[PDB]
Amino acid sequence: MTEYKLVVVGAVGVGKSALTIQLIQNHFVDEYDPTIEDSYRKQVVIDGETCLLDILDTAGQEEYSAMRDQYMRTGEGFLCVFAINNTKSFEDIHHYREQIKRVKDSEDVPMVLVGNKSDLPSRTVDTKQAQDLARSYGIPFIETSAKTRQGVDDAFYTLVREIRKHKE
Ligand SMILES: CNCc1cnn(-c2ccccc2)c1
Repeated sequence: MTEYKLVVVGAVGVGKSALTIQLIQNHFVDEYDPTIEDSYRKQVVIDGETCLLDILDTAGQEEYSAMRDQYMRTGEGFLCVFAINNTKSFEDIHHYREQIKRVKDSEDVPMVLVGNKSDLPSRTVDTKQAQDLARSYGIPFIETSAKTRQGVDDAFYTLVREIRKHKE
């Protein structure tokens, strides 16, 4: 069984670990607990194919820039999670995109664009802009909602699907 080494990168205000816990024990945590180092492995059946999902959560602060670069090489799938309530994370995606290519040296790399906090009425990021931007990058965009649990499971499925596509 192949282990999929994925890294959940994001800024402060998106709630990265919130999605992970939903996949593990299906619990939506409201509190913001700053993670330092944790890896969650689980056996997920992707379209009938059981795969080992190794997802590591990162820090929202750019304090460990060197540490970020370290596992930026090992990370196969990059989760571009931004928040529609935080326009800053939207612009940060451009920075991460370039940084990823800077350590991968490839015009094509398994990546996914997902927007979280889509349950908040305070929308600062336009859905069209997010969709159009996704087309500009050429990656699938999944609307994720941690509160109503929408675009969560399907996001993981599409993720692995793209990885398999790029692979073979
Ligand atoms: C960096 N120390 C070894 C190690 C363990 N795990 N991963 C890892 C897991 C998922 C995605 C990317 C990397 C790296």
